[PDB]
Amino acid sequence: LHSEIGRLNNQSLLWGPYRPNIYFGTRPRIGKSLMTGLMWGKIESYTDFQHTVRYTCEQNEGMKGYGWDEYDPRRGGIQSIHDIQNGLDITTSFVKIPGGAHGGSWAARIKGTLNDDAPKDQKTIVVFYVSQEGENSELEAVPSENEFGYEGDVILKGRSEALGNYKLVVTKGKGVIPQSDHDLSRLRGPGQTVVQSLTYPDEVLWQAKPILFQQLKAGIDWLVENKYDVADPPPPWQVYLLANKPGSGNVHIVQKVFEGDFEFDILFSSESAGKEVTSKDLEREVKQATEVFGERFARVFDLKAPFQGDNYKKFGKSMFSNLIGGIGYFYGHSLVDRSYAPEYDEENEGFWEDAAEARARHQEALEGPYELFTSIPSRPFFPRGFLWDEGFHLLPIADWDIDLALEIIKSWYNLMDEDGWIAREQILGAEARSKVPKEFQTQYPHYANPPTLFLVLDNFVERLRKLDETLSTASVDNPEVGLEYLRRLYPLLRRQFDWFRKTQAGDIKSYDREAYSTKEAYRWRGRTVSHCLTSGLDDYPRPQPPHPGELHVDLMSWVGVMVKSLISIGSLLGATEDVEFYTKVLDAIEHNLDDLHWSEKEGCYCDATIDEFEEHKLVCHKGYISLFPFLTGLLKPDSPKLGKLLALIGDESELWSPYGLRSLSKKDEFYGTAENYWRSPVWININYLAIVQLYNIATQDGPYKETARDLYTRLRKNIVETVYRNWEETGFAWEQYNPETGKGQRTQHFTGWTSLVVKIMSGHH
Ligand SMILES: Cc1cc(NCc2ccc(CN3C[C@H](O)[C@@H](O)[C@H](O)[C@H]3CO)cc2)cc(-c2cccnn2)c1
Ligand SMILES: Cc1cc(NCc2ccc(CN3C[C@H](O)[C@@H](O)[C@H](O)[C@H]3CO)cc2)cc(-c2cccnn2)c1
Repeated sequence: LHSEIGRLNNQSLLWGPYRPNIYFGTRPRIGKSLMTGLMWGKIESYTDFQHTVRYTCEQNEGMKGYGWDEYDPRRGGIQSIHDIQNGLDITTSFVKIPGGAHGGSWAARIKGTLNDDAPKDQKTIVVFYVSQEGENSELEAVPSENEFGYEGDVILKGRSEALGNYKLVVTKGKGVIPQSDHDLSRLRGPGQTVVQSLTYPDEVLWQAKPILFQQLKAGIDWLVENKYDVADPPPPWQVYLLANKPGSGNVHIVQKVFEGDFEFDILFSSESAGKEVTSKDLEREVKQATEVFGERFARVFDLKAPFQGDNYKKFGKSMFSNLIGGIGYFYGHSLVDRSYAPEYDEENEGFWEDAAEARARHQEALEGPYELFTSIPSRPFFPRGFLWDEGFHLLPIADWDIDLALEIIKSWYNLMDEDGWIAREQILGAEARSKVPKEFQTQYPHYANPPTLFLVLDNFVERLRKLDETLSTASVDNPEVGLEYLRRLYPLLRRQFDWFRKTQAGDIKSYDREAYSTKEAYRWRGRTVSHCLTSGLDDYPRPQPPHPGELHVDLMSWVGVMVKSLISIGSLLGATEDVEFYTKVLDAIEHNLDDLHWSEKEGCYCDATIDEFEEHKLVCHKGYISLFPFLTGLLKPDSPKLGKLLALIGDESELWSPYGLRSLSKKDEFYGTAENYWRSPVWININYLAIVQLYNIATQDGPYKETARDLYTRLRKNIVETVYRNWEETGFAWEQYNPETGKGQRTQHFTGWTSLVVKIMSGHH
């Protein structure tokens, strides 16, 4: 029954618009297979189309906004694109139709509506780009009846081992097709749909814009050779219309020119299924997906007071659909330094300089290939897997579809090497690499990231202990299934645990350091003078200078999260020897969090260094770091330490802004200094942990119950309303929010852990 749920999930999720780095495209969860992408741009001149054409996601003055209005990766969804430069409102509707042995069928409708500011006679070029990778696979455009291109539909017939036989149809569509009266129309036709069928080496098929432009430039070179010149030029849209040459190859370019509004369908028909997919099929499945998406949202994300209203419901659907809509499939090599240079052990003073010397040897090499199925922080800016981000992204996804979330956890944990290391940043394949400078690509096997994926496992464990509809919840509704999932992953969880304790260990025994445990102390590897990137709080102030004697209260707290998960999953698997080891490790962390990290003088937790005089010194910087034992659920509800953190959290002069908790206190010497990334702004991910723990205390007999209930109520309201106001004003989820103005700032389309707001609104933790 585990391998049967497996096959039905594999097949449910195979197809999707799993190219979030582009406005619209499709690929299956297979490295070397069939991919599609959409391009469009207005053409007003002989030189503008190269600047107007759209393919990879960006965010600038020329784009008002874009995102999924609805999405469920089992069924499909609807994307809205609002393009100022090209004067177009586009809708891309994608739908999956189960059937056959090959992951089923799909269809997509592309609809462009010129906005009021667009010239009514605007010429828009639309390209549907189709590529297929693999040694023993075939794809052929069926030639038209007409000389110069297609009056009707374009049919591609293809085959591969992975997909079997399939047809991909690009329909004629609705919309005026411009007609040239020029001489050139005798050789190129007056204007029609055209297809170029080409071949390139498999590994460059993803370079769709260069490949298209090489064919367009070749068309213009032919105009010059053949005496079409400035005395009497063809209209621009005809100069940029490829010569029809359908055939067989691994790249097929389908080009249309429309005057005014346009629409066309893409119909992918898996031959192993019954009858082929039609446009009437597309419209019915799109209608049904919407109904289902609507019914599930109302049950899964029942927004409670004061966000019961319809305005908060549209907001919630946008933040949720953009988060789950960001899901990509990535395949390729990553760039890893496998030297394990001894400079990486960082056991000297001034270690950052040594590690820089080791990096400057550039022993990093490509390895893999790897695959990853994951949601992402931002389509235009960070369209790839970030390890601790994915913990946050999967909390609302798991509500929607626990089986989906477990697939993504499996996918991430299938990347873990023999030592227990998953790279914090998954840049898979030359396409993923195109977006990232060489210097920033290299992953380092000593660099950790918070194990936030354990929090998703914690939520799945609570659910377990207490056919698209069915598949979504098969891993909870069938307890034998849930347990086998945990049985297979458990070894990898323990491996990661051991790897933290071997590679991210702090030094007690070597200094004047008294503490209940000689063992429990942690220090993030990878820290520079001004940064600690591996903690995830890039520029949060840490001991100066950095020092092999540093201890990091956030890292110890994360190891705490890990043991508590290992306890529950070990218990469930009767792993008695382990459950007794973890229990003794948890007890030592509880004691050592107090002994190495509690400041009675300051009333909070603090990181620690070693002095110019070789003794333990607390370095206190009041902010997120200071709260970490509380954020991570480690403190008993009667703890006086908790009571002092509740005071700091509520204190307007320190962390409490009208807009949420400040990353750093207004009192800290480093508030609003340097790049000011985690040195004052409000971050939704850390506020969400705060909101969850205030609720935990608020729904329990104890001395702080009422203080917690008040802070929970107000913080939930502040965070939700701040993100809601910015969404209403700008259309965007943002990375971070300004505690002075409430403005969203830095990275837009940040869905992204900012989408946690859906879960905050729905409460009932
Ligand atoms: C082309 C290029 C690449 C890179 N890569 C580095 C990078 C990657 C991702 C983030 C976002 N984010 C930061 C959070 O603190 C992390 O906790 C979080 O996990 C990650 C992921 O959501 C921040 C920096 C940065 C810039 C850039 C632009 C402007 C200024 N400085 N840098 C440009
Ligand atoms: C004031 C402000 C704005 C924003 N906007 C988000 C952002 C993200 C990354 C880029 C870079 N960009 C990314 C593209 O993926 C590339 O294709 C492109 O080549 C490069 C160009 O070098 C540009 C904007 C981010 C920060 C910030 C602050 C601290 C840390 N991280 N980010 C601050």
